[PDB]
Formats: sequence, structure tokens, C-alpha cells
Amino acid sequence: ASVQLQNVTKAWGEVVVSKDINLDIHEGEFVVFVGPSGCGKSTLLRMIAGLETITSGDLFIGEKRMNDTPPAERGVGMVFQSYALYPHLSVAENMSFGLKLAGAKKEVINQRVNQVAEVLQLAHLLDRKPKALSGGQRQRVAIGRTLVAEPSVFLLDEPLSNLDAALRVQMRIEISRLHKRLGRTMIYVTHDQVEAMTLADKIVVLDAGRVAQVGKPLELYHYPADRFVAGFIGSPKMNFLPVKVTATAIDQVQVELPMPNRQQVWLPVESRDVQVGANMSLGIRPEHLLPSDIADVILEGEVQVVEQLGNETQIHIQIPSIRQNLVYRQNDVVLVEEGATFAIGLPPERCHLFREDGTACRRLHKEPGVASAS
Amino acid sequence: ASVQLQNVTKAWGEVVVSKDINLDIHEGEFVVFVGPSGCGKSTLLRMIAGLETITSGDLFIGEKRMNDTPPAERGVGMVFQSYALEVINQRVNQVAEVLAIGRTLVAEPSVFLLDEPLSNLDAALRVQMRIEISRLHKRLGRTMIYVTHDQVEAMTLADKIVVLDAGRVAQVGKPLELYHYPADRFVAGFIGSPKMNFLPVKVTATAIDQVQVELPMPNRQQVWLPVESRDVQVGANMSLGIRPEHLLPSDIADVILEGEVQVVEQLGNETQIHIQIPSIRQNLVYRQNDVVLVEEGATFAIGLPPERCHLFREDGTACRRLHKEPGVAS
Ligand SMILES: Nc1ncnc2c1ncn2[C@@H]1O[C@H](COP(=O)(O)OP(=O)(O)O)[C@@H](O)[C@H]1O
Ligand SMILES: Nc1ncnc2c1ncn2[C@@H]1O[C@H](COP(=O)(O)OP(=O)(O)O)[C@@H](O)[C@H]1O
Ligand SMILES: [Mg+2]
Ligand SMILES: [Mg+2]
Repeated sequence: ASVQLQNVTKAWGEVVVSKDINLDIHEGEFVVFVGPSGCGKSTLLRMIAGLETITSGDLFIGEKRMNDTPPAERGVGMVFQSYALYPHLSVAENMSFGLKLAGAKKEVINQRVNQVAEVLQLAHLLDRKPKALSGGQRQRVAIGRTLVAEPSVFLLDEPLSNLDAALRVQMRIEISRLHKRLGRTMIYVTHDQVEAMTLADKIVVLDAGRVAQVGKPLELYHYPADRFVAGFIGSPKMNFLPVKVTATAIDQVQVELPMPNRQQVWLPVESRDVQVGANMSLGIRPEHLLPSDIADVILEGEVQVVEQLGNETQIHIQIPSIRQNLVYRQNDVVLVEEGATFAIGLPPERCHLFREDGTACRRLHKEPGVASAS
Repeated sequence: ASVQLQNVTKAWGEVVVSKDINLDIHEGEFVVFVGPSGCGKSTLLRMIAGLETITSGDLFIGEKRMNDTPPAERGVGMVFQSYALEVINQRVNQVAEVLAIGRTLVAEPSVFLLDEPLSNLDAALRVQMRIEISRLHKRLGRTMIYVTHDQVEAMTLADKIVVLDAGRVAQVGKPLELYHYPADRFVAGFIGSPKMNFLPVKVTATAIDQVQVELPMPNRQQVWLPVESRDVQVGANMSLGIRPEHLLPSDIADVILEGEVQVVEQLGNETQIHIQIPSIRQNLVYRQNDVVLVEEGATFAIGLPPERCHLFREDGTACRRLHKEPGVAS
């Protein structure tokens, strides 16, 4: 319980894969590390587990330094993608395996195995051998071993990637109810943002080894710190329009839309380090675009793609005011054929603004679900 | 080249993986076979391509019988996860325009077969890649049969979707027909992001094009649902289906269902709420756009929209909904 990373760094030769990670994981917290493949998610969990050495920095688990502690003496349990079960043990044996080495009454053993067995949809396979199960079933068995063991700290490296879409959904639900009941510290890694939003108490976004941002789900969604975070968090990606600053004021920045459309708009974002003439990036999420019974800033274009998902419609629009096609989301079924002329509004209070260095001008509009000043 | 299956069946001893499969795939149609792992998706693809044999029934790649024809002569190209990377230059520079998959396109196969191509790619990459596949099909109208376990890809890519359930065709139709008018509980629970809610109900009346059921609450309120009454007998026990996105806010009321909040998931673009209605087991899942601020344990009320409810018989078959939904012909 309780994990602290103080300037933890990792490097292979002259390549740095983990750069000065600073994290304070509180006891019982559910922390998700997210980012694309190659950003250093597994290397980080492996350093916590003691399966990789820490180049520099200190790692604390339960207040004690663990840099030099052997894997099995750190109080952690780890599960990962396509875990290999012991071929000669029965499902039940593979699930109680961790708890047995750690010593424990058979009473506690069977109690947990049975419980975890139900939760993970495996109570009927208890007596079979792993060779007789599906890839989805073995993975669940692997997850179960650690859940039965109940280590002081759970480390899960993309544990659900081996499951059908439907099973991932149910497993996420089960992982959540398990964390609530056990209250144990859990560090979970995924490349999937939806999963991070759903499971995490707090999320840490990794970008090629660096911590881009750490915060609650909504803190990342409403107030991303840079373009990377803004475009990583949010099912269908945030729209980005290249803009040019034309004026600045107290807690306010004005920009001009690109290409032909040269319309100027005021955005309620901090002017801190913004300078007239700066080429910047304007961000607006598909779900945040308005339907246009006049919003005072309108973009009109030609439908390129239309996705009917039943619960909602995702329209791809080509704006004559030239760029990349403006994705729009609206609830329920929206009737429009791929070719029509669709017009949507652009709400200033919902716009994000990124400098050339990618950093963001702090939005000042107050969003629900995130602690705000005043 | 259109593909067609006539009572196709496959069996490995006493195990039948394909049960009387009847499929009509028109040329230049984007078809997706969806279903859980083990349902027979790969077996079908391989029978069409000839890498496996058809136990009974007939396979037509356009107009012909490929049942007994070597693979290298059916003219069907396949693709899996990742790749083993005057005319040759004109076709390549040509296929390079509409756009690996391209090597297959350049071979100009009669039908394009894809077996879970987005399988092991990052989530965000899967999203980009399918937008890509759709574009590739928009510009190049060849015949494509895509196989996956993920309902999202099916709803997003296919012109026509075929849901497979343990070797049998549960249903065939466009994305919105399957979403709006699922034929059975299996299809109703498979297609759709967070799963459709199912409530055990007991019928207490019928009529022409209309069935009345009572809800499991100590309120046992009775409601009229616009579904065909063909095979409904008063007093019968059935399952009432209602999607999370289709439940009503409150404000509109009209049917209420109130309970205690169990779980709240803030996803930014929407809020998913799990409510425990003091009556039934299994929390009810509710979805509402944007951010909803409710604590766990708080009381929350929602509404049931009659014309949006599905009704299933004890055998899982659905009572064809009659409410007209925009997007589907009939
Ligand atoms: N033993 C190693 N030697 C050199 N580079 C490594 C080693 N292990 C991982 N890496 C580098 O780190 C990245 C992948 O591991 P991480 O553990 O970063 O994976 P991911 O975040 O995709 O799960 C790549 O940039 C890879 O080259
Ligand atoms: N050669 C084979 N012998 C016996 N059973 C097979 C064979 N190939 C596939 N199956 C059966 O078919 C199912 C998996 O293949 P399908 O080809 O059904 O896969 P999926 O739909 O998961 O892609 C399992 O029920 C499996 O036992
Ligand atoms: Mg990894
Ligand atoms: Mg398969």
C-alpha cells in the first residue's frame, strides 16, 4: 500500500524510456497509466515490481525504499497480457497459487477462489486444465490468481487486451467493484483512454517516457495541459484548427480562424504567455460543437462520412474554410446523407488553445465535476 | 463478385460449427460477421476461401460453385493482423491513390476477406484504422467480408451485419435494423455499447399491435407497449428490454423508476449511472450526455419510454416493435 516514485528514471544505453517520474500513489488509490505503445508503461510497472532496475531516483512502497528489494519481497502482485498459466495445474490450482506461497489457511483459500471464480465467470471450469480453456478464459484465470492473492499492491499491465470487446466491458465493471470492496492500492496500465476514464481515481498520461499530466478523469478531459493530452483523452479525437492570435486582454485571448474564413473570436483563456501574431492551435471536441440555430460563430461544410451508431451520429464535415474535417457528434439518429451541406456552431467557452510548444492556455470557463476557484 | 451461401453447414465429427448458413452477399457490399470468439467467424471465412471444406450446402462466388475448387483459383484475397512486408506500375500507383492491404488490393481479388485486422493495435490506432477502411471502401467498391468480435467495428464499418451465435445466424441486416429491431435477446444484448437493460415482466393484456405488461416493482405499474401481439398470452413471463441511452431524464417523467445510485462513471462526453431500483436485481444502467453530478447512494429517478421498450418471449424471440424509428425503412 502507498507507492512513491521520486525522480525515477530509466535508460537503456543512451536511450531514456522513463524520465524523472514523480508520483505519490496514496494508499488504496486506483491509478491508471495511459499512453500509446512505446511510452514506457510496462517498463514503469516492471520497475515497481523489481523486474527491471531503476537507473536513478527512488522508489518507495509502504514508506520503505525498494530499489534493491527482490520482486517477491515487495508486497506486489502482477498480472499482464497473455499470461502463461502452469500447464499441469487445474484452474483452481492456478488461482490459489499465489496465496499458497504466501502461506494461508485452506479455509481462506477456497473462500476466495470460489468468490473470485463467480465474479470472473469461471466457477464451472474450476477442475479443468488450462489446455482445455479459451484464450479469454486463461487470461481471466491469470487475473484471478492475483485477485485471490490480494497483494498490498496490484500491478496490472493491459490485463484485458486478450478478451472479446463484450468481456472487456464486463471485466472493467468487475475490476471496479473489486477495488471498492478490497480498498487495495492498484496501478493499472492501458493504451485505451476509455478504460482509464472508467476505472481510475487518478490518471497519469505518459508521452514517450515523460509524465504529460496527472489528474482526475474530468480534470484531464476539461483542462488538458497540452495538445498531447487533449488529443489522447476523448473517445473520438478533439478537433484542432490552426489559428493566429490577433489580440489579448486580461484572462482573454482573441484569434482568427484559418484560411479563407478569417473570422475573429474571443476565447476565455489565460493570456499568460501569449503574444499577438502567435500561430496557435484551437481545440474543440466533437461533442462540444453546437447545432447552429445561430451560435455567433458558424462553420458550414460538406459531409464526407456519416457513422450511425444508434445511440449517436458522428458526422465528418469538410469546411470550405479548408481544413481536415471537423468531426461532429449528436445524440440519437441524425438524418443526413454523405454529401449534404452541414453547418455547426463553435462555442468559445468550450474551446481550448495550445501554443506552438504544445502547452495550453488554461481555460477559465468553469466546468462541472472539477473543483474550481471562487 | 457477389458471394452466396446456401444451407452451408460445417461439421467436425459430432460438432457442427456452421448451422444451415444462408447468406446473400451482393457485389461491392461491405459485410461484417460479428459474434463472440468461438462462434464460427473464422471457419466461415476459410470455407469461402477454400482453406476449409463445406460439409453440405452450396457456395457461390458470383455465379459458380466453388465448393470443390482449389483456393488459388477462387480469386479471394485475405488479410490478418499486420503483414509480412507498365501494368505493375499503373495498378500500384492506382491502388496507392484510393488508399499491406494494398498488396491484396493490387491483386484485385473477386472478394476481399479480412479476419480481425485491427486485432492487436492500440485503441486510438483501431479508431483511425477503421475510418481508413471505410474510406477505402467508399472509393473502391469491391466486395468485402470482415470478421470481428467487437460490435463497435460492425456498427461502424458494415453495409450489412451478420450476427453469429454459436454457429447459427441470429440476424442479418443493416446496422440500424439490428440496433432498432433486434430479432432476439441475443442480438439485443450484443449490439449496443453499454448493454441493453433487461427487466422481468408479466403480461396482463393484449390487443391488435399492442401488449400490456406489469413491472416488478412493488408498484407493479402496468404499461402498454407498441409491439406485435401475435404470440403473446396473458400472464406469460417475459423480458422487457430498454437501452441505457433511451431511458428518460426525469423532468419528462411519464413512467417513473426511482432507486439508489450504485456507480457513477464520468466519461466527460457523457455520464453513466448504475441504479438499484428497490424491486429488481441487477442495477439499471443509465446514460446521459455531458456531466451529471450525482453521488453514490443518492436517490435518482428516471423514466421508461414505452415506444422504446423491446419485449422478449421466454424463448428469447422478440415481439417485433411497431414504433417507427428514423433511419430504418420498415
Ligand atoms: N530491454 C530493453 N532494452 C532497450 N530498450 C527497451 C528495453 N525494454 C524496453 N525498451 C524500450 O522501451 C519501449 C517499450 O517498453 P515500455 O516498456 O516503454 O512499453 P509500452 O509503454 O509500450 O508498454 C520502447 O521504446 C523500447 O525500445
Ligand atoms: N479443426 C477443427 N477441429 C475441431 N473444432 C474446430 C476446428 N476448427 C474450429 N473448431 C471449432 O470452432 C470454434 C472456433 O472457430 P471459429 O472458426 O468458430 O472461430 P471464431 O468464430 O472464434 O473466429 C470452436 O468451437 C472450435 O472447437
Ligand atoms: Mg506494454
Ligand atoms: Mg476467428
